[PDB]
Amino acid sequence: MRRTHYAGSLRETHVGEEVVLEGWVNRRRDLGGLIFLDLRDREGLVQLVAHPASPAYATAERVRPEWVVRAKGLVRLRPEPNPRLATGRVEVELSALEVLAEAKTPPFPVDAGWRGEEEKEASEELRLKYRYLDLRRRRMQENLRLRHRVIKAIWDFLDREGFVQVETPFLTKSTPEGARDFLVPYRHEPGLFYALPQSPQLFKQMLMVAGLDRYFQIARCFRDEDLRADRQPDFTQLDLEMSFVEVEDVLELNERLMAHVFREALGVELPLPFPRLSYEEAMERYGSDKPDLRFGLELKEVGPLFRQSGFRVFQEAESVKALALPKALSRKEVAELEEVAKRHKAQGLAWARVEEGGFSGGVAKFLEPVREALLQATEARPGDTLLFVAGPRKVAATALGAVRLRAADLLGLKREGFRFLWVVDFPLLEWDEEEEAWTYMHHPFTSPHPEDLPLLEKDPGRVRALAYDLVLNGVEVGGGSIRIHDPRLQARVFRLLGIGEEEQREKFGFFLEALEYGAPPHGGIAWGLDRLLALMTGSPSIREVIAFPKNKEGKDPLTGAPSPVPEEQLRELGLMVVRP
Amino acid sequence: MRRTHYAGSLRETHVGEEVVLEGWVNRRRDLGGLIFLDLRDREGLVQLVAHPASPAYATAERVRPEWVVRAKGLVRLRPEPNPRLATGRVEVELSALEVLAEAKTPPFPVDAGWRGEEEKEASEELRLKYRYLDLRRRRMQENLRLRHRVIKAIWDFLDREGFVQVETPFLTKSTPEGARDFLVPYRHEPGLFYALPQSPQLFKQMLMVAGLDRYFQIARCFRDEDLRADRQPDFTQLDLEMSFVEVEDVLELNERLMAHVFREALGVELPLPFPRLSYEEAMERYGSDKPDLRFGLELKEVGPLFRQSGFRVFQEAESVKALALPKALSRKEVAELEEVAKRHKAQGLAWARVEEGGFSGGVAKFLEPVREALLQATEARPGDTLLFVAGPRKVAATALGAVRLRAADLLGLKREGFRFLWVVDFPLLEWDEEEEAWTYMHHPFTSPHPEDLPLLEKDPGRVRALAYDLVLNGVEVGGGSIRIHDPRLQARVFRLLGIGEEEQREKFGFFLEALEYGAPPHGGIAWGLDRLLALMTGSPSIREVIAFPKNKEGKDPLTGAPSPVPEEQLRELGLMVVRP
Repeated sequence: MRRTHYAGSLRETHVGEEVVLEGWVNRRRDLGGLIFLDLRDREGLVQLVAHPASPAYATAERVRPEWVVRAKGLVRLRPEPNPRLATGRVEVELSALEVLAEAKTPPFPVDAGWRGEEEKEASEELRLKYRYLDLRRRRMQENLRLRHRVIKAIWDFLDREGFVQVETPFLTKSTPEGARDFLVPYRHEPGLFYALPQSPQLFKQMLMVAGLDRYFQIARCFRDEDLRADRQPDFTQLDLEMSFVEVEDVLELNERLMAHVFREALGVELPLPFPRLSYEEAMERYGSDKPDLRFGLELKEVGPLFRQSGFRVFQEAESVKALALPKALSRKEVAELEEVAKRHKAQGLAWARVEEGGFSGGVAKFLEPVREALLQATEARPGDTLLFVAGPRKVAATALGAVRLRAADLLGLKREGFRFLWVVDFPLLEWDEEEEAWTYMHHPFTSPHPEDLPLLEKDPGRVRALAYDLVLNGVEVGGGSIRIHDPRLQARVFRLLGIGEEEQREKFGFFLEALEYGAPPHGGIAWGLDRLLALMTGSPSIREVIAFPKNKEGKDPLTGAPSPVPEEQLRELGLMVVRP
Repeated sequence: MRRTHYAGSLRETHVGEEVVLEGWVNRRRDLGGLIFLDLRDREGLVQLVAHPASPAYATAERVRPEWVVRAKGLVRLRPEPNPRLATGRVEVELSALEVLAEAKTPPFPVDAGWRGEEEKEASEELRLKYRYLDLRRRRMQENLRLRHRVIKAIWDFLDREGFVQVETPFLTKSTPEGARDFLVPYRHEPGLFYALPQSPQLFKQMLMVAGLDRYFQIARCFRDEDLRADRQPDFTQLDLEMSFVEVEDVLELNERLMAHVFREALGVELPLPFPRLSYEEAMERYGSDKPDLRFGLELKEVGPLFRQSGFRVFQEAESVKALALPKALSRKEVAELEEVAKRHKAQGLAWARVEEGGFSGGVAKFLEPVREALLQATEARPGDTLLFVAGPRKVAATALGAVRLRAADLLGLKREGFRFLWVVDFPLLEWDEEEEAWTYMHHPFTSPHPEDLPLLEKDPGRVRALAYDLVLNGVEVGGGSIRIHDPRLQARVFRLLGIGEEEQREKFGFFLEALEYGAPPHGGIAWGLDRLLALMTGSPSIREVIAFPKNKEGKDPLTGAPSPVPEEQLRELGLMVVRP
């Protein structure tokens, strides 16, 4: 019974051996008094040959796709090799064939991928309703095995660096603010509920208070958000925390971990260290806090070059950002880019073509008086097209930032490879507008920069935080920060945020007390593992790297779960349905 | 700033080096113009010495227990070595000392364990309320680090054997029967709920149907049970499933996995293979389906020796089980054992002492007529005490089985080491009594023994299942079985269990359809990881091997979760509180 080899493992070196294989029939071909069966298992395909003189011929004649069988035979060299199958040089002459399970016709084909051919994927609702058949496809199994390899690589590296894996609670306390929590009724007392964790944040910080120098966990997180932007009700994160560290210790450890993961999983060598850009530098050069560095097209400030002369729009604005495109755009291409600029509420997009010794179209006449100085600042050459956005420094950068991205598509620029970078020095507080007090941009426990400590009172506007974001190809894959370990500083901060000393004792009471027993300096980070895997695989959605995901409504077509429960089961919990 | 070494890592080989250490003050001793501070971190303790001539003396004079500090000094040999501390041969002459965080007085001491001293534990409610301080104790950290090592060992071994780790859903469908499910309200539609998983059972079987030859996962399971028998609302299991296997392939793989874990984690060598006992053999020899093999005291059937003579009680009973204790019991010891026997509803405990050439006390007079035959069957010698339990074969065995265990305590027998064993050949159906149809003893998907297939109709009484339990020192740590992969056989089984073809389509509908697309033979097992860890560590409860557990009422003293939620938050979910 026991198989001798995986079907897709057979090679020219097995010629002459007697083998026993078990798997699925990928395809059957009757070539006239000769039946060929392509047997499949996780490692690949192998051609089986049944001749009329073989005792297995009768059974080979009744087999259909997806039937599970056990085959016995002699491995022999193929009269003609198939250059695209790892087992292409051999075939198995059958001596026996037995059916272990029959199968009805699948709603969609799963055989093409295994031949190296392109597949026609069925609608996603069908794939999800029959996920166990979708998971038989080569590409899906490659994604799941890659996810295994990545997590194993993470364990090998962190175990080697002294990190202790700690499992955190799933039934915790609900919090009045943040994101909406998923709740769990406490049977023994109506009105009491557990909440599923949005993140292990407080627990990993308490593990640092406990003296576990360094921790990690592949943690499942749950957030009941009105998400349609390709997000799942629950997702996976690599969670990590360390003690007695400064920002640089965290970044260096993560760069080395990430290079290890890519080397082991994809066999790709990443250059270290990763570039590091401050929030301000990223906004000015790329118009975004999550820059895509796979192409250039850097933004240039040219506002100074315009106030000595005089072109209305270009001077009432404190900033004039320019972008030099290596192509002569058409009127339709310009109009499309202008739409993008306006979406990010910018009054308009100005343009001009760069010809030999002069400009053409758009605002060309206003550029001639500064031609020389402009060509240097922008480094534009004949044939290029200049685009401008004038207005508030933040609006101009953000708007042109969006144009730069859309421009990469129209021009069909080559965006390949993996470009990682750290964005650091973010501000501590967010846009609280003009009525009253500020709010946090990261999380209440994020440490403000030490040298900026004093400014915390007189000008909390430009006080930076010790926070960092990890971005890959224009996408945020992770983020973290150095935490506040001083109970008094935490308060001083809570003074600014305007959170009452009665509200703190309600939403963070147990944690604030922990800080009074000697908390060491500490900090960490969390990676969106599903998102990282989707980018590593070039998948269009994180649903391609999760075995059994939910659809866009948060429902599960396979199990039909969000389902009704017996009225008495709810009554047992002391609950009744109403409206919402 | 950065430390040069972990405090507890210093050795005689570091003498002469300048070091920077960071940690907690475990204890301070003022020896008169000389202050000694024991600095602690995850690796252990180091003695720091501050002299009046040192710039660090002033600070050393104000430090208290649990304060976090950074110390700089020169390592030097100790004038007197401390033989019980890994760093006992050295000490650090301080040149500098800085306070990073002060700490108030802890509710209970955490310093003794680090010195090797016996530790005085506080009430469990206090330990849980201040779990981050409890976790500073040496024994708690040893437990957590051991848990890390065991899980890493499992990943190494299974990855090497070709298993693919797959993460399963946490939000699934609720099922009308089994154990009570924890529910999660579906916001977008009142009356709809997700259920937390009781086990990944159906998902790992669908992963076999998908063609992933072998899978594993360290899975979190949730069961809303009225548990007080040292059980948590959620627990962890090592979950594993394999394709194209027979019972023996699963047992062998698990024995090698377990031997690997014990060797890597504890440095203990387990003898393979593990003994295998059938359910019947285990019940007859030890009176239990989870036998403790750390000692003998095997049960003996002696009922046959009594029907030719005639002692009332000993004949109306189909069974008379005997146990020979290597000690002359007192009347109090006998009375205590009789209580245990009655607990497991047995009418009573008969006894007699074995003297030289005869019996004494109890039912001695009725034993004399069979003395020779009895002494052979029981192998009893002078000085031993014979115990008997007469009645239904099942009651006698179970009752005396309990007596054997309690007897091990009274006699103070030595029960040390780790004795693993497999209990196999369990029956397929349970005690459905005399009114109607049977019920399952394992799970609906457990495969009945093949050779017993026919008896499934005419005498389903003695049809065995392909199920197996893994036992360690009298405790069940795991269990699994070969699954049914034939949709027709599954039905045939459902015929016996009496489950309607409409109820199946409601509780297993999606899964029954999966079996029709070609399911391969498969089977697996699940280990109660928390229970295994508690046994490996000699812990009295699984709460000692879980970082943040719940108390006996399923509540969390640390966070105070089960908590009430705003009336409007519930209304948002379309729910209102009632009673229970």
